[PDB]
Amino acid sequence: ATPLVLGENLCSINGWVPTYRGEGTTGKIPDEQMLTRQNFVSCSDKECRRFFVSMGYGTTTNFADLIVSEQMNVYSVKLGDPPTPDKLKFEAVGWSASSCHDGFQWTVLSVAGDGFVSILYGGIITDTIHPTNGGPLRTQASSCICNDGTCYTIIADGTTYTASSHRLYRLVNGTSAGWKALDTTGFNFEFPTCYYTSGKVKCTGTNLWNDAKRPFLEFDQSFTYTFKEPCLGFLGDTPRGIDTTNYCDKTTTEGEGGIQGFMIEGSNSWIGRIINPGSKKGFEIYKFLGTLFSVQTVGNRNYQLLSNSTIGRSGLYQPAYESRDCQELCFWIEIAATTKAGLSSNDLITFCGTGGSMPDVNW
Amino acid sequence: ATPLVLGENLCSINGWVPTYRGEGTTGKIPDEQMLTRQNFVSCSDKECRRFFVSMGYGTTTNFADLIVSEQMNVYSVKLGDPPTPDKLKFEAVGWSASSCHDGFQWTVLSVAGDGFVSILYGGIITDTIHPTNGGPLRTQASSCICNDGTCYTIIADGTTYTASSHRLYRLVNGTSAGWKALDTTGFNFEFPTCYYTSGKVKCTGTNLWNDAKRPFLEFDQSFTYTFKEPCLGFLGDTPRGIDTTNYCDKTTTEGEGGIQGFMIEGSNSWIGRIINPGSKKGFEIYKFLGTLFSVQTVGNRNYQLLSNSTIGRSGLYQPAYESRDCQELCFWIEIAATTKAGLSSNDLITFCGTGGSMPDVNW
Amino acid sequence: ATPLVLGENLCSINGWVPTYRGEGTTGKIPDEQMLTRQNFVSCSDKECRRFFVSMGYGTTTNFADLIVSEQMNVYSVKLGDPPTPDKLKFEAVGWSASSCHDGFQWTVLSVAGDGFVSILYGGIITDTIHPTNGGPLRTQASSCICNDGTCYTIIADGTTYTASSHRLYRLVNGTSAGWKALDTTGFNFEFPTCYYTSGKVKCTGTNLWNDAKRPFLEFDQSFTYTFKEPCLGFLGDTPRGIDTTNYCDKTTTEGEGGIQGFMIEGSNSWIGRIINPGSKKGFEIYKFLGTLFSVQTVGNRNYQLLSNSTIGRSGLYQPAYESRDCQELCFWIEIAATTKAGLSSNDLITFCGTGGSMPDVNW
Amino acid sequence: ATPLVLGENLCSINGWVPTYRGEGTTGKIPDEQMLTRQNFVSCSDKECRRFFVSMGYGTTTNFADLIVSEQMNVYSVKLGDPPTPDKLKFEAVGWSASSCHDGFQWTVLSVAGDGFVSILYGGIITDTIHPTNGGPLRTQASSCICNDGTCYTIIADGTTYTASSHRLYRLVNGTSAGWKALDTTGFNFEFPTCYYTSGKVKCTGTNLWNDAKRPFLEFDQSFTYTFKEPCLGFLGDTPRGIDTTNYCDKTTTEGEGGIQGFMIEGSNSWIGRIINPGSKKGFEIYKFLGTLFSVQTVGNRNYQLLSNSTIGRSGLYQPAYESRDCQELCFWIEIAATTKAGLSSNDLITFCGTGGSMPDVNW
Ligand SMILES: *[C@@H]1O[C@H](CO)[C@@H](O)[C@H](O)[C@H]1NC(C)=O
Ligand SMILES: *[C@@H]1O[C@H](CO)[C@@H](O)[C@H](O)[C@H]1NC(C)=O
Ligand SMILES: *[C@@H]1O[C@H](CO)[C@@H](O)[C@H](O)[C@H]1NC(C)=O
Ligand SMILES: *[C@@H]1O[C@H](CO)[C@@H](O)[C@H](O)[C@H]1NC(C)=O
Ligand SMILES: [Ca+2]
Ligand SMILES: [Ca+2]
Ligand SMILES: [Ca+2]
Ligand SMILES: [Ca+2]
Ligand SMILES: [Ca+2]
Repeated sequence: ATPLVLGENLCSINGWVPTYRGEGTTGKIPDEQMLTRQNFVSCSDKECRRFFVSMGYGTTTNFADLIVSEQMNVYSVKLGDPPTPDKLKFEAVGWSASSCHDGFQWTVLSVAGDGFVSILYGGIITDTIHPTNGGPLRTQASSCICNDGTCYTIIADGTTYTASSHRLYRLVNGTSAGWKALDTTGFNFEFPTCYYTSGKVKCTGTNLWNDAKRPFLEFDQSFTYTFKEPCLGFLGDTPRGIDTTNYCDKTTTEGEGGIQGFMIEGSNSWIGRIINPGSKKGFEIYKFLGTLFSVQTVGNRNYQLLSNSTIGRSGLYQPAYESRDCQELCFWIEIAATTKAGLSSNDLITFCGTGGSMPDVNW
Repeated sequence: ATPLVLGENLCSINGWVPTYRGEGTTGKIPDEQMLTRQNFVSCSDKECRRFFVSMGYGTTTNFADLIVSEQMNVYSVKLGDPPTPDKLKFEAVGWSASSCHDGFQWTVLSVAGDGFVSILYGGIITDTIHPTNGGPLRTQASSCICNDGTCYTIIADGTTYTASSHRLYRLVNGTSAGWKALDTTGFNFEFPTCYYTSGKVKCTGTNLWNDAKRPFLEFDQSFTYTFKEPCLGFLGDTPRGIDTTNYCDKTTTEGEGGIQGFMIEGSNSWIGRIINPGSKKGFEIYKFLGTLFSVQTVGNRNYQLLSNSTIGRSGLYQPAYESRDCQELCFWIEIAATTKAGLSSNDLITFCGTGGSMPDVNW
Repeated sequence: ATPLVLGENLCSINGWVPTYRGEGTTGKIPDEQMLTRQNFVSCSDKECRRFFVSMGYGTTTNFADLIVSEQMNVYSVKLGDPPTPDKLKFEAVGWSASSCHDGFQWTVLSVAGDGFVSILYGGIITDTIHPTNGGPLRTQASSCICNDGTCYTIIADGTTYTASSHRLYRLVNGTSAGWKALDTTGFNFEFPTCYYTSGKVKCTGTNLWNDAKRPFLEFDQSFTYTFKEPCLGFLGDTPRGIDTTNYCDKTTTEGEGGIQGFMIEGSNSWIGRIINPGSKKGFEIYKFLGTLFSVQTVGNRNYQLLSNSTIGRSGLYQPAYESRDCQELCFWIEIAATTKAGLSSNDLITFCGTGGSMPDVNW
Repeated sequence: ATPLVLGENLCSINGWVPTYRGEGTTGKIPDEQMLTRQNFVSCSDKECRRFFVSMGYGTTTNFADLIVSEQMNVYSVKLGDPPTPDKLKFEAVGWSASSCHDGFQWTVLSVAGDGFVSILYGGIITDTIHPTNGGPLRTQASSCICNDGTCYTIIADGTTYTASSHRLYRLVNGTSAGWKALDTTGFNFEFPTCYYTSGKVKCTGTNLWNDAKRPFLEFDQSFTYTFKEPCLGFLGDTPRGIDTTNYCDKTTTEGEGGIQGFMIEGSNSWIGRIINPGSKKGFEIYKFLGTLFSVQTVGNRNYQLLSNSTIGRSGLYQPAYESRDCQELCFWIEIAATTKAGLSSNDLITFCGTGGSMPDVNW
């Protein structure tokens, strides 16, 4: 085994094709399946896995019950496999999780009991992190980023989003190798969703407090970091008011509330978003020439990927292969499902970028 | 791993013995199984796999619904395994698929969304192919042929069969390495089912337009190709009128409509067909001394392999082993099933050729 | 991998302990399980497998139907695993089967269609055997014996048991390496169940014609063979009349009918049998000092292994390990079950010999 | 493979974090799962397994039936997997079991039929042990201890607890390599639960006769052994009266009855116990500076791990890895469950020690 190394240069992306689609994205879910929530995807050098948080089996769960965070566990499955009892791999106990593969073992961060974080490397507990700022900690709920055997993840603390604190942790073989406070003051940065290019990790957060755009974060291996705010009238977050003119300030109108989502910075740049913030129906992703951080930059192409489906969280992931100089970039989108008889499991659909332009398709 | 090399010389075939039979070919299907359609078989050097297109699970599907191509996904399973959720391997999104293993990875061609073709090599998307002549593209719906690390497949374009266009593609490690237009004019050539011998690939198509016989195609690595029409009163296609005298022309009577099926050219030659084109009941295969392309050649032995079973598509496949100088040849046949309560999944039965003659048997 | 070599010297056996017990031997069988018949056990150097013939799934099968040999298929499972759809390994098509592992692949003999035998080595069809003496052939329905990379099995031919013919086949890497006709005249020898010791294979047959004792057969690698008849008033077969005095003739009273069962020849010798031939209840095994072929020899110890259970076929098998100079010997016994709602699947219990004496136990 | 070697020095334990939790510990159990009893955990160098004794499947079992020891079988599963039919591994026939992995194979001791003990090494029967003192034998119902390729286990004999006898057995590659009678007179010592440190094995028994504290046992490779009685007013057993002053005698009040549980002796020492002996609700573990065997020693910290759950047996186990000089120590607790419709399966929750102090949590 060899430390996971990611490609320094990103693939040109001009289009998107689905690489995976759960069976609940179209039909109903069999009752025997585990009910999932907080799905995401994270890849090893061998394969891509779908992590999630269990709500219990659909058959042993009655509708009248609301189920509760303390009862929740973190499971894994191979992306492409359905969450049947036999496919499930128990990962840890918790109601929130993030994970990444360094090239040796899986590192998994879970939030449990009190609201602290267990860190487990290859299934065994190597470290715990405790809340200072009070109230429960919170993980990215997205793949963390490993490069050269050290992994980077962002952890949130605090009673409310008005009062949140965020630390950027560095992990090695499952133990914390230090961290840095991120200066958040005046705004809020939750559920960051991240990728790596050109020696820097680039994360799209979610502002649940005072913002209908998405804060953006750049940092490198030495923890020198800057927050950037996108200067485009295309509002990523949900809910949100209305599209605006471009400006490098933050859009405070309907800024409160939010759901996890991404933006991609590159040669081409992308913003994905929920189409109808009322009904939560549809998902669109939208292309831009040059940076998201210039007020100068121009909308080009809008792909309405999903129309008929109730959408929620979305996030990025990078699969790792020899491939070539090119680093592939993919993203997932969680979708409302229902069990054969009621119940609100979610399922996944994933897209990968192609260099080619693509035709208009509703999946 | 070593590039898949097929035997230059074909095994003498004088009979057929079944090597596999789905549980739906006899009893009813358990509701928890995935409903399948467009089944075929393709072999690696390690094993044979059964590909198919999902209609959803039988328990989560209600009868009153008709299901639709856009919801459909291409799965794989090991031949001999039943399509339980735990056995399935997600392969791609699409409503039509063909595949073949080059000795390294599986190549899979799927048709999805707009009606274009994704090509995926070892599960990742390496290439796409888009329709020029308009309307959806169409795959062999049969194993494609790999020899020496390059794979050959045939792709159909066009709004209607009167107007169809066919390209013969060449693929390497999942990217297209060029193609050639096949001259189809005056006829139509769908769902080719192919094998390899004596330095040539030989494919039996299905003419859905103006023919009750089956077009036949020979081509080699340099894409020099010729279409041949069989000169025998034994009508392959379905439906069809009646058996005729031998002639090297095409039988236009009841030539319209059709279903996928094969012919074998060799020392001994074979034509398989559905017995009762009205009821679609029964499958017979029929031996001939010498070519199918001489008007001279004589019927010899008729094997009625299936009598009690409702039949549909049929196709060839070559398993690959060291074995000997001899290249084994097998074929599958798709059979109507039903779930434990209604629903029309299909199952497979497969036959392999033996050198020996065989007694009369209804399987 | 190395050619399977069996121990020349047999373990001293003075008692029996169960090593495995199906869940149907106690409670009822879950409807989703495959219904089995003609269960037996055969071991590789890696593991022991349970072979059987399917009657279909218990949920998809209705009671009013009687199911038929032509619909039957041969499955394998790992001994200790239940025949769930996910555990099943399709082995061949047929209603009767025998198998043995040579140290490289599994050899399986199946009887199908016309009533001929397919021979498959490692899942592929290497050879077929056809009936001369008319009517369907018949396999041991018990593990065949492999030693030093050649395998030995016994095949029956003939319209009725009055008129049976038996050949002793030799197989290598799945092809027949010849056979010998066994001189059966005047009696009948079905379902032989065999083991290997002291350079000789020793088979206990079942006489369905004119005998309430069990024919016994000795042969070696060169196919020199003798039939012996046990000279003991303990009647192995079922049904049977009554226990007799000892004589080296054959007991013709109630000699007709029969069911597969064994005898063990050694320092100690064993005869196992169904206790109550009327109700088919119970199974006892019974120890003897010295040979079964001397009228001199004395009953010693009677173990009543099963009392409450409806019994049927029983057979031997030798597991292979390094262990020591000692060759272990075990046997299985097939037991009537019922599905959660009617239906007559069978399950297995197996016993292995220990050197120690054992207490009286009803399992 | 290499003989399993355990760490001489124990990890400092100042807190406990759950590493696994069964789905029945929170929700209801799906009916298709096997009903379990006598759960425990034992680890190999590869993985930890969960052993248990089957009551049959939840779907095929009706409530009105009480099920009986003779029908019971010993299964295994990988810790973290659910006891679905497809996950189960058949281990032996019996109603009571203990197991441990020496570094080569699993050794499993089972009690069946008459009440004797089968010993199976790597799934094959290597030895049996019979009762002298009459009445059924009994196993630890807990992981036995392997170190350097020899394994140690404790076996109970006798009609009643007033009259019990206990031998300490030594096993190698599955055969008994001798034993020693433990001097129990005047008390009783059942279901010992054990770990290894500092060249000694340390076991916490349960006195079902005359004691509300828990006997404690120290022995080494040469079988030199001493019984110690803990000198602390914290009563381990259940039921029990009331907490007392500290003294080195045994607490006779409500001494009768009992259930399996543990104590840890170390730098820090621990007693775990059921919180409310009436209702059997809740589990607390309690920390002590220095030995449990001095009247001098002081309660320090009480962790209430479980509050809302009905508790039963609890036991230790040591997972084995390279880790470091530190030998990890974990324990499991069995918890009442219920199937989707009635029935009293049990599930597991396991805790591992951390060096760090931990916050108060109700899991
Ligand atoms: C982490 O483990 C890798 C192999 O897993 C090893 O090469 C490296 O030295 C380890 N790093 C630390 C900080 O222990
Ligand atoms: C195709 O793949 C094989 C490895 O499977 C490799 O050695 C060869 O370089 C590849 N050729 C091309 C054109 O990609
Ligand atoms: C059979 O295969 C073995 C290896 O399994 C080989 O060594 C031997 O030469 C083979 N013989 C025949 C006749 O196929
Ligand atoms: C136990 O097993 C190992 C091989 O795995 C062997 O070398 C060792 O000698 C055995 N010990 C005994 C007492 O048989
Ligand atoms: Ca917002
Ligand atoms: Ca036609
Ligand atoms: Ca399963
Ligand atoms: Ca008889
Ligand atoms: Ca007590």
